[PDB]
Amino acid sequence: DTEAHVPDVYEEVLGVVPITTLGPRHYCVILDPMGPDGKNQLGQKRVVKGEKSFFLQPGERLERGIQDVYVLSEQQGLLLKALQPLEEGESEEKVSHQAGDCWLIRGPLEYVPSAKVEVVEERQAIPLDQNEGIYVQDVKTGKVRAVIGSTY
Amino acid sequence: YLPAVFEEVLDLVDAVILTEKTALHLRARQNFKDLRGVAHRTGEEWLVTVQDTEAHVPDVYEEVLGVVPITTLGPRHYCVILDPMGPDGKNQLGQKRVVKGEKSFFLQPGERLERGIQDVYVLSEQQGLLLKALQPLEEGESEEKVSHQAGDCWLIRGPLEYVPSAKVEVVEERQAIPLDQNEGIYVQDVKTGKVRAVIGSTYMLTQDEVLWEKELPSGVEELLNSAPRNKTR
Repeated sequence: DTEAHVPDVYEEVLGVVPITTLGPRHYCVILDPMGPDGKNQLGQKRVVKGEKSFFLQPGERLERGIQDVYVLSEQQGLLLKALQPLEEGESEEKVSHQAGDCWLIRGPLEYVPSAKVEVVEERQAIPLDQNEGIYVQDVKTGKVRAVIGSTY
Repeated sequence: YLPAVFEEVLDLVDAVILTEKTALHLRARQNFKDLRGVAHRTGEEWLVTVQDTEAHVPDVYEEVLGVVPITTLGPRHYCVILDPMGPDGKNQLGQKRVVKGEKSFFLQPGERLERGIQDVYVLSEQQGLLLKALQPLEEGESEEKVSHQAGDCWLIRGPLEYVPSAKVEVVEERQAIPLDQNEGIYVQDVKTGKVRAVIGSTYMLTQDEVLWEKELPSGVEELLNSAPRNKTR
């Protein structure tokens, strides 16, 4: 609009905001962002990622700032608890996670925790060969399986 | 210049020195048109080099922010430019563009190197680059043409050179292990758990392989006949 704005007599300068830039591996959780109406939707939080760079608009604030992107390998996971239901189109999985159903996302992918979901634990894989395993208690059904053989 | 009745003479501003080694990074204080005939806004930061004017006089409409030396990439070098412009001439912040191949450019206003000019990644037949794809869709990134997903650890090995794209990230070096026949390394394929005990030719761990410990029931001193055994091979 204007690269050199003179503080008008009708304007009081509250401050100058540096540009908040998200790297190619980064996301931020904007607390209280506007919608299209230009009005602060307080309480809400919008996860923004993808090499974007914006200005912290008046009223907006970052939840915990620019932290990192969640990166998991074949041996790494993200045990997530869906603090909001209806995770239908949130990611490519297309499975509609309900409110709070703990579900483990694993594999060669990258994750950005949406406002609905929340990370619980890291869930590092355990290496197991044949005639060796880990006593696993499926706490959803109790049954201890003692899975052996391949890694689990 | 004979001053007029009204001209209060200020300091004599000299033209800054612009060789191809350097570029003058300045910010315009206000709208104007430079000597070359380019409209500039009230704070747009741009670069003037030898290609436009080899000796630029700091204009009254311009404040000199500084002079930037040319950032040159050798034949074996790459740099990760944080916040580079696209074709629009507008700083695409957050992004990072890997630049290599004997190139030499100027750090444009707003741009910055991630960790500077480090080195190119060089791996021999016994060397690898265990990479984790922090972004999915590594389809046309290199000659392999295999579309690595987001974070699938994959090992690139062989007589090649690698430049880690913005999407991918290096994890470890993965030096090869020399093995002859009747000797090997206990390899646990952590993707499937199965310990294979690969012997014979030399073997070096793939994307999903870790040395697996082999415990003996105190029956080791009777087979060795001070130095602890390598209980992983």
